Amino acid sequence: PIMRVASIDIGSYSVRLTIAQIKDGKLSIILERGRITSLGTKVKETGRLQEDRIEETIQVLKEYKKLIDEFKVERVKAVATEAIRRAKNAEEFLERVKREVGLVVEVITPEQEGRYAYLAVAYSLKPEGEVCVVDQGGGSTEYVFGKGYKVREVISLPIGIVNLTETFFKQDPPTEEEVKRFFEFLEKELSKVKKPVDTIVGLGGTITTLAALEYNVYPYDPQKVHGKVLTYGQIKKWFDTFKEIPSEERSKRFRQVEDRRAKVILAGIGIFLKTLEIFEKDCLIVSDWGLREGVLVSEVLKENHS
Ligand SMILES: [Ca+2]
Ligand SMILES: [Cl-]
Ligand SMILES: [Cl-]
Ligand SMILES: [Cl-]
Repeated sequence: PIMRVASIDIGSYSVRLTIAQIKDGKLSIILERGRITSLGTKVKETGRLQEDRIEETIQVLKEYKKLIDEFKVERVKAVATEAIRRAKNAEEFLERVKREVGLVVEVITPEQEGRYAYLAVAYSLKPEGEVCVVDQGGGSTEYVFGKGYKVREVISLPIGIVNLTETFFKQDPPTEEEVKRFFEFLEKELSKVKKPVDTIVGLGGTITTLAALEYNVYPYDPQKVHGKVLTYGQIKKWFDTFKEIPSEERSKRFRQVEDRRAKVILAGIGIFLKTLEIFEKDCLIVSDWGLREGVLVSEVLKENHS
């Protein structure tokens, strides 16, 4: 019989709901919602989640729970990112969610996010041989190694593209020397995760935007992007293109680039370019699915155990 499953992901910017049906082993997404609640507001400065952001987040979660109830979702898993954990009143916020929404939200590590993203790829792409999933987003890039559905090792590198951009790219766009320093740093960090692999799979907003650009996909359509290959050469040419374009012009020239990602996209592209160089691989496969969908996969595997 068909079963419905759902995931909720609470980040520093948005709270997101994904509902899927599973029918003869096939997962199809049937509902998605997203609301920006900016839970990370002033956490760096005050060490705390702000009350107005908590209250809005609780109201969104109530609305998501109403949908889960009406849609008769049988399995629900809710997670929060380590950026929420950074806050000092996170535990008190999560207790309110238990009491007022009826939902447990698990604070998960970046490594665990990687483990879920890896499951998404295992299901949605079935990559062969020794696999490394490279998941860039939310302040980090995870490198998740395994074979089939089995994760062997996950390494999370805290090389967030906002920080890399601010650190290295003092000009907009950066000078050639700034680009050089950025790559020297990435060589230092990425050489530590290098392992022999058969297949690299790339995830996140940077790489799916790159795939849409390379393959002339507009508007964005996951069916046209998921499973596309990008070679080192293709990624290098996009890096070289964006390094010559001021950030404010990028979304004007290339419509698929979101305004809010336009400045940091170059750093993102560099992570993937240097990754391919260091791992000595000529290409990667793009996934449209990651954490949010991997939580759904995990729920299906749990249902089928025993
Ligand atoms: Ca990440
Ligand atoms: Cl960052
Ligand atoms: Cl990032
Ligand atoms: Cl991104």
